[PDB]
Amino acid sequence: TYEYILKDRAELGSIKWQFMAVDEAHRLKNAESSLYESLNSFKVANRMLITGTPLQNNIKELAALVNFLMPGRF
DNA sequence: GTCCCCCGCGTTTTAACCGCCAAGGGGATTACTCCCTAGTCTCCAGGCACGTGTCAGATATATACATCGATTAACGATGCTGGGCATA
Repeated sequence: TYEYILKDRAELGSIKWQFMAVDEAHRLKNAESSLYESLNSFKVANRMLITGTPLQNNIKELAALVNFLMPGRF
């Protein structure tokens, strides 16, 4: 659950992970999120978001999604 | 010396907090002009100090009137008392 991520950010951060799944990943809408840089610490190799979030409402999220999957790329 | 209103403690119930994102009111900046102020001059009449003045109150004050308080001179009636007059 999304609660539990943040309540125990630390223990998962240490153990290695290389594959990520998330449900209804329109959460990462703003680039100022708490789970937005919470997820970045979890040593990871590949990610996988899966939601139908429309990506023209704001250009922020369109960019946020691109920045989050690939840190660096417009 | 008595009684019952707080503390400690287990469990049940609400809402504080954190995270996230949105949206617009209102505060912050800037530019221009124009009213309102300090600064400066002259003047006096406003203001300060004081002598002069008749009117509120307050205090007797000479003069007069009314009412007794008390005293003294005067008047009505004696009471033994003293100084003499008719009878045992």
